[PDB]
Formats: sequence, structure tokens, C-alpha cells
Amino acid sequence: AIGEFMVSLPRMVYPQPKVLTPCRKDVLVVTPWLAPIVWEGTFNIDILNEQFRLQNTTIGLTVFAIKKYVAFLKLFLETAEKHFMVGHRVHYYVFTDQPAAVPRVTLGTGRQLSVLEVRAYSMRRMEMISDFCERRFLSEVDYLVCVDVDMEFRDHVGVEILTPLFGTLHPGFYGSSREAFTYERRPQSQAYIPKDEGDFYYMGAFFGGSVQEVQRLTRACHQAMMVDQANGIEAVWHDESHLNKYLLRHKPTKVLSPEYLWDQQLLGWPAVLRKLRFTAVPK
Amino acid sequence: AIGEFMVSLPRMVYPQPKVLTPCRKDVLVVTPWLAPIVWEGTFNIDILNEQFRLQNTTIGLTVFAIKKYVAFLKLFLETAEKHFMVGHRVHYYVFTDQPAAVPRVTLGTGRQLSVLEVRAYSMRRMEMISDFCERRFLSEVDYLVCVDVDMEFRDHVGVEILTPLFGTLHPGFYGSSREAFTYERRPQSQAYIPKDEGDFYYMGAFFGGSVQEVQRLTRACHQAMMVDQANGIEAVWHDESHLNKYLLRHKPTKVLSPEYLWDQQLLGWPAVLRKLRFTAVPK
Ligand SMILES: O=c1ccn([C@@H]2O[C@H](COP(=O)(O)OP(=O)(O)O[C@H]3O[C@H](CO)[C@@H](O)[C@H](O)[C@H]3O)[C@@H](O)[C@H]2O)c(=O)[nH]1
Ligand SMILES: O=c1ccn([C@@H]2O[C@H](COP(=O)(O)OP(=O)(O)O[C@H]3O[C@H](CO)[C@@H](O)[C@H](O)[C@H]3O)[C@@H](O)[C@H]2O)c(=O)[nH]1
Ligand SMILES: [Mn+2]
Ligand SMILES: [Mn+2]
Repeated sequence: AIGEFMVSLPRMVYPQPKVLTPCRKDVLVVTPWLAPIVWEGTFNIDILNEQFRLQNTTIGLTVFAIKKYVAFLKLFLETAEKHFMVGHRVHYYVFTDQPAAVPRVTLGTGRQLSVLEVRAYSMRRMEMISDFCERRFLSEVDYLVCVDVDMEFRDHVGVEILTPLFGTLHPGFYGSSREAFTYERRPQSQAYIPKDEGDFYYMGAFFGGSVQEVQRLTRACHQAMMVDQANGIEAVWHDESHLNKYLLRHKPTKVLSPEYLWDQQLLGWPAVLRKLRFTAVPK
Repeated sequence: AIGEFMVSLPRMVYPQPKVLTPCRKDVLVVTPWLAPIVWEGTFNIDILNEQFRLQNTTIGLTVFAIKKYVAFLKLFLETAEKHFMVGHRVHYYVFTDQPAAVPRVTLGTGRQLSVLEVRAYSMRRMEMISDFCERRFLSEVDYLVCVDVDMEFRDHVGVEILTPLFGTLHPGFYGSSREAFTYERRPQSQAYIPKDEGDFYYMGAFFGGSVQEVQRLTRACHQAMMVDQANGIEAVWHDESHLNKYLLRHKPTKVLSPEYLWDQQLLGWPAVLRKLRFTAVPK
């Protein structure tokens, strides 16, 4: 459930948060619209796990594995079992054109996987999430997390991310000024963002929120992409360009740091990243 | 409205939030359960005003002025007009045993004041907010802000505070360790908090949230106070002790810094306070 009567937390023993000590002084930990930016050191996972377990929270995870990308599923799912929402109810939704190529992955208790067959041809994920699966998701999960498959979990990804709407800071651009962001810059596209606008550059590979907010986002992005197609224009970074436009105009209620979407081959392991949680696999 | 369909923000020009620059490095700006702590420099009020105006947000402000405390109403209300939620819809609810002693204060457009008569005898405010005014508030406002009257506004107090549930850091204790907090320490009281528990010491003089969450808090505190009365025990700091117990067990979704409740006579003007927003008046 979301937003239902919340019972009292039990007694807990943990370090006192000290008002005149920030943990993190090296990074921005709250946006100018008062959304937390989730970095290691900003959250006590024991408190958050209590809060979300007391709501019997169910998290849906969507992933698309079409054509050759079915090869990424084994590592993706096996590492999700080690690191993604462990202790909570999880429902994986694997969208594929090859149901027989989905690996048989052993799941922990309280976790389930559904294989959903789709047609083969990145930009049509918005349609599938919003048009075909709307009723399914509303009936089955509280939150949806939507990710790329060519990835692996290396460290904790848990309920600290959950909120009505979140995006993830793109690992390539978190230190960049907005003029350098690769937003869509042609006014003829629905994804257009002028050089004097923009908070962050969010990566299309990891977003989520409540089912209602994720359906709103994916519907809006799908509609905007259809308008662009009718006008003979394709945004520079496809669904990611539209996601960025949406999150500019509809501020996320949490922002995930690049701990949550990293490429170590391309970008190494900077001091500001205390953990690499969810990382690109080659190809 | 709260939680209803949110239209797109318009184009806005403002400084880019920079990920590798925190504004505030001198204070904790997010709790360990990922609630913002509201300090000057952490929010862009233009973004927040847009978000809340697009919901046509109405804020109720409750204040009690019983017996000699009617004398505080003129300054309280006149300064609220200068500083409290200016531009938003406001409904003041003034609870008094002397309706004729309520000063005639001129209000800005979109703002209204209701005088509610009560009996004369600090601890029964929880009952009035939760038992007598439940239906009224649900029909009339989106958020409730509940404050002491022996106060004045000196600077902006606006929609940055609004959230499902908030408390305010007590100005006397924000730098203190939890063992020094003046929580109720007798196990025989419903307000009891052991020396190894506690996040913050919240002041009873400024709390709020959505109408639903404020009714939950005030009902719980009223019930706990009734249990203590039946057991012949009175908590050390009365309603404030119970508020603290509630907010330990039900984490607030924002915490206000002591900018929002200050006593300059007793505590001066420390460097960590960039603004003194809402301050004690003598007596
Ligand atoms: O033949 C394909 C191609 C894509 N995918 C799916 O689509 C995702 C995105 O494609 P990918 O090749 O991973 O794109 P990237 O270049 O790694 O990522 C960029 O492109 C994506 C799609 O626009 C965005 O999600 C990312 O944010 C952006 O960095 C994949 O992970 C799969 O889940 C398939 O299943 N089969
Ligand atoms: O004769 C009275 C006494 C109290 N009040 C109301 O009750 C409030 C609280 O009383 P006050 O005298 O202001 O208490 P303080 O000692 O200033 O404040 C402490 O006591 C309050 C009541 O327990 C808590 O709200 C505060 O957090 C705590 O710091 C007042 O502001 C009024 O709104 C009256 O209207 N008439
Ligand atoms: Mn990818
Ligand atoms: Mn007072």
C-alpha cells in the first residue's frame, strides 16, 4: 500500500543525527524544490526498511530484453536477487520477444517474475509501460522501477529510492553546467529545452515512482514521441530526451545520485562515489 | 487540493543547482529518513510557489488566545499578513474565550479569519484541533499549521514548510545530544523516551502537515494525555512531550530549522541562522 494508515515504528537504537554535522559536505543532498538527492551517508536504511515494511510495500521492476539483449538477463536478475530490495516484495516484469530465452533464475522468498511477450522492432518501452500494462501494475505493485537490462547490481539498491517520482543523475554529466547538457535543442521537438533551462541531466536507464506517477510520465513521454513522429523529427537521445523534458516540467520527489547508474569502464571510480550500486555491462 | 493531477510548470529562468556545490555545508539539510530540513539557502521559493499555486493550495493556521494571551493577537496577525504564505489562500482559525477581544486586522485578498469560541481553563489544544474541528478543517483547507500566539513573524514563512507532517527544531536544543533532551523520562508516562532514543527535540509551538496527518497527530497526543491523566502522571513538558513521542514514532516528512521558531532575547542571532522568521515576544 501507499498513503494508508501508518502504524508506529518500534523502538530502535541508532546514531543520533546531529544538526551541526552534515555527513556529506562534498555534494548537494537536496534539490531546490526540497527533494532529497540520494547518496551513501544520507540515509539510515534500518529506519527506511522499517517504514516501508510496515506498509507491506511491493516493488515492480520492469526490464526489456529484446533481440540480442536477452543475453544480459542472467546477470541482471541474479545480481538483482543479491542487491535489489532484499527483504521486500518484488515483482519482476521481463518484456521480451523470446520468452524461451529468459534464464531460469532462482528467486528469494516473496519475489516473483512474469515473462511478458512483445513484438521485436528503446523508444517503445514508454508505450508498453503506459498503454498495455496500466491495469496490471495498479493491481500488483505499489512502486515501479524501470531500468535498462545491460546492467548489473553490485551493491545495495533499496527502499531509499522509493517516492512518488524519481529520476537518476546521468553519470556522464553530473558535474556539467546546463548549457553542456545534451537536451533536445530544436524548438520543433516536443522534447525541446532552451540553453537557460534545466536542473539536471537524467539518464533514461533508471527512473520510477508510484504506479500512478510512472503511468503519468510514460503516457506523457509516449504522447510527445508520437507528436514528434507525426512532425518528422526524432529527439537526439530518443526516450531520454523526453524523460528530461518531463522531469524539468514535473519535478521529481527524489533524485538518485550516479551511484545508481554508473559506468566504471568509461568513468572509473571517483572519490564522490562511495558505492557503485548499479553499473553498465559491456555492450 | 493535495495529491491531485499536477499540471506542467511553466518555463522558468533560475540558477542551475550544482551537484558538486552544496549551498549549506554548516548544517544537516536532510534527515536519516530522507526528510528535508528546511534552512535558508536550501530552497528556490519561486519553484515551490509555482508548484503549490498550481494546486490552489489553502493553508489553515490555528492559534489559541485564551485569557491574557488575547493581547498577543494584534502583532501575531498583522505580522502574519506581512510574512505568512503571502500569495496563497490562508484561513486563520483563532480560538479564544473572548471573541470581542480579537483585534480587527485588515487582511490581504484570498485570506480569511474565523473566530471560534472555546472555554477557558496549553494541553487542550490537541483536543480542539482533533475532536471539535475535524470536519471543518477537512472541508476548508489542505494543510494545517498549528502555532503558539506569543510570537511574531519577522521574515518569510511560506510553502517550503508544507508536507504531509512537519515538526520544528526547538531553538534551545538543536546542537544538543539526545541524552540532554528534556523528553519525558518516566516509564509510567505515555510520552516516555529512553536516553538512547530520539532524533531531535521538537518544539510544541510550531507543527503541521496535511489535515489528515495533523488530525492523526493531535488525536494520538490527546489520547496519550488522557491515559496519563487517568494514571495520575503529567508529562514534564505537557503537550510538547507527547508531540516528541509521536514524532519519534511517526517520522516527519520535513523538519523546520530553528529559523522557524527562535527567541532572540534568550539565544541571540547565531551565524547558522541566516534568517529569524518567527520569534518569541516577551511574555
Ligand atoms: O536491441 C535492443 C535494444 C535495446 N533494448 C532495450 O533498451 C535498453 C536501452 O538500450 P541500450 O542499448 O542499453 O542503450 P544505451 O546506449 O546503453 O543507453 C542510452 O539509450 C537508452 C535508450 O534510449 C536510454 O535508456 C539510456 O538512458 C541512454 O543512456 C536496453 O538496455 C534494453 O533493455 C533491447 O532490449 N534490445
Ligand atoms: O493562558 C494561556 C496560556 C497559554 N495559551 C496558549 O498556549 C500557548 C502555549 O503557552 P505559552 O505560555 O506560549 O508556553 P511557552 O512556555 O512559551 O511554550 C512552551 O509551552 C507550550 C505549551 O506547552 C509549547 O507549545 C511550547 O513548545 C513550549 O516551549 C500560548 O502561546 C497560547 O497560544 C493561552 O492562550 N492562554
Ligand atoms: Mn544501456
Ligand atoms: Mn509560547
